[PDB]
Amino acid sequence: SIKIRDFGLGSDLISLTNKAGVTISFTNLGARIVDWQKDGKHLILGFDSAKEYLEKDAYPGATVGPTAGRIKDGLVKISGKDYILNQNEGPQTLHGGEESIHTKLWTYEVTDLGAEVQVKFSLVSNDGTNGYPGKIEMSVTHSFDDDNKWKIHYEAISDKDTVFNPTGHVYFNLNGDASESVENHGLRLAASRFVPLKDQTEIVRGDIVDIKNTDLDFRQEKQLSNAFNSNMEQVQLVKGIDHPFLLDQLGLDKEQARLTLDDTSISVFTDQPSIVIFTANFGDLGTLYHEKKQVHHGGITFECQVSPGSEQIPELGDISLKAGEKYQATTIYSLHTKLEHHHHHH
Amino acid sequence: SIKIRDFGLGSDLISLTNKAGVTISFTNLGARIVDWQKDGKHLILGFDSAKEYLEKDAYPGATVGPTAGRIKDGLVKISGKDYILNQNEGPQTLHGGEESIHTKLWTYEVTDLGAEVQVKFSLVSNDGTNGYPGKIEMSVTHSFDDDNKWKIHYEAISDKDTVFNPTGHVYFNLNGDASESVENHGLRLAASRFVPLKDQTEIVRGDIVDIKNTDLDFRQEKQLSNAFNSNMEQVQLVKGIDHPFLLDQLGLDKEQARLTLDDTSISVFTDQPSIVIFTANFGDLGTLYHEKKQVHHGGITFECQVSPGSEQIPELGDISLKAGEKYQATTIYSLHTKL
Ligand SMILES: C[C@H]1O[C@H](O)[C@H](O)[C@@H](O)[C@H]1O
Ligand SMILES: C[C@H]1O[C@H](O)[C@H](O)[C@@H](O)[C@H]1O
Ligand code: NA
Repeated sequence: SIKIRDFGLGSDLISLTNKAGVTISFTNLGARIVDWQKDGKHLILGFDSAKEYLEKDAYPGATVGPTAGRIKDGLVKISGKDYILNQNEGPQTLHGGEESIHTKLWTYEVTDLGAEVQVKFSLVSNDGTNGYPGKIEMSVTHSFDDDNKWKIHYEAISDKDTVFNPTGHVYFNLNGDASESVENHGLRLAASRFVPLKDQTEIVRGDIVDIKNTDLDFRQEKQLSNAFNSNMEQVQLVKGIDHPFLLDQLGLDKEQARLTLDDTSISVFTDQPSIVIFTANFGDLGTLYHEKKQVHHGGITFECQVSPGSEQIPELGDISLKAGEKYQATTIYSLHTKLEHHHHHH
Repeated sequence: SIKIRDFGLGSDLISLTNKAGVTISFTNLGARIVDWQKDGKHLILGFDSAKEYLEKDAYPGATVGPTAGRIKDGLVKISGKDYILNQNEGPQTLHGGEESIHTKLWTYEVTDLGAEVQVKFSLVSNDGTNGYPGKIEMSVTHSFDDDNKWKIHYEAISDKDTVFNPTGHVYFNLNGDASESVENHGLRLAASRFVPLKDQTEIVRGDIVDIKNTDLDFRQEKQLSNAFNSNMEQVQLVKGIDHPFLLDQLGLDKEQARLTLDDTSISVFTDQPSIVIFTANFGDLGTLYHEKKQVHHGGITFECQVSPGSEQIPELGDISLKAGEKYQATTIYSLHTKL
């Protein structure tokens, strides 16, 4: 079943329920996921109206770009030319600049396929918007099926050589309450290396470090508290995790990550090379989610994309997009029950 | 009463009916007027869904900008510096460039004041969008009241010196049917001069011309067919009217123009210095409105703004917007029915 209603300020809320009774909902403001529930419990963080996003925090669950992450000094090199993008975090360009795509109302069309329902959102980034050559015709399709898979498919074409590396910014919290830390969740992540940050500004340090056998090694499932309690420099720097992890094996076919709490697991699949994980290191900010004050570590993202810092570490990849060339990315979050035995106490 | 409904592609249709039973409707797609009707008759041109505007013609009823009109070679000088804007009509920048603000979904808020209802649309034009310095935070408030007055109030603030001169692009047709020419309407217009066009590219010619006592003099009510059957080179050039008229007296209290058909009249009020009038000179294009094929001259606009061409004829005015300055503009369309 598909239901639509106004969500505030002119945005709409699109709610889908699959054959299993799982419901998930999106909004065209930022081509964003708003909620995902199983048996009455929220699996992610979200607000109850469009205004909350604009007033409290506009990133949760949004589509961010054109480039996700921080670009040191807003500087990119496109076809031998240097371009300076909007700088909204000190001299850095963070998540595409100020008032980026996550803040716009995208147009959308819903396609009902029976076992799968697709919500395709569209937006055009005009040439020069925030410094980015364009125009860029973008589209994000969010779909949910009877197998409990929520898939995100990105597509884009530019009139000019530009850069493109968007991501989905959902925050999960299997406690179903923002005021509860995700330290009690188990995390499995197929990555042997990470990208350290230079300092508090969060630009990349310049090197790639192996994390096997450290507190950031999650190849084998472990509680998130292990990282949070860590005194490793990088953890202390950000007060949790806020880094890109380099996937060891690429391919949409492999389970790159798995987040579990009791009988519920979320599996992550993607065709991208890294996953930036940020664990809501907000301290005492206490943003209210459904009237609950969010706690430090009250959520975790899995931003699949090309790792930020490629400007400094070419080995990370190349996010350039040639004129006329079609960009595509696919990321999938799948819900499972009793995938494994996870019985712990904090 | 207020009624909000889905208009397609995620856009909304907001309809307002006043004490008089008159209905006016808008959509957030392009902060635009979609319909305006009395006793079941359409007063303006409009489509039935968002899709139509995108596939047929995105201008009707829209808020166009940041700069309305044509800019020669897409070139503007800002703080002594040359800036090239998006060129979407040959080398000109027309109505702000491609995929401009008329094609975007604006956010909005409705405010019910009882005798008056306001719909405030907002949008941010990022710095650099289509070549324009910014960011520009814009708001367009469309309001309707029990006196049958449809008002448009614009406001904007820019982070950087830029240019700004938007307009409302509603097309009127008192016939209530696009397949019928507006040649039968009578027009009055308080303007003694106009801005001639250079040629078919529609860029300005360079001069300002007195129209007193010509086929374009409407200081005294006259029927459109007059102008339409004129042999004035400028009329022949565009096959109708597609020109900026300079208002003789500025100020919002003065009725600047009046469009009449029988018992029904539309008065125009504005704080802008000029009115661009375009008589839907589409030839055989035949765009479909409500299933009716549009005819050449099947509509007329009253685009109030600073006249286009100021880049070549400074006397016309200056559309610059300095950083931090608040831009404001107001245009009113008032409906009257003779009893
Ligand atoms: C909003 C968040 O988005 C990402 O996860 C960044 O890496 C974090 O530092 C923060 O900017
Ligand atoms: C869409 C129309 O908008 C204005 O009225 C212009 O002057 C006309 O030439 C046409 O471009
Ligand atoms: Na809606």
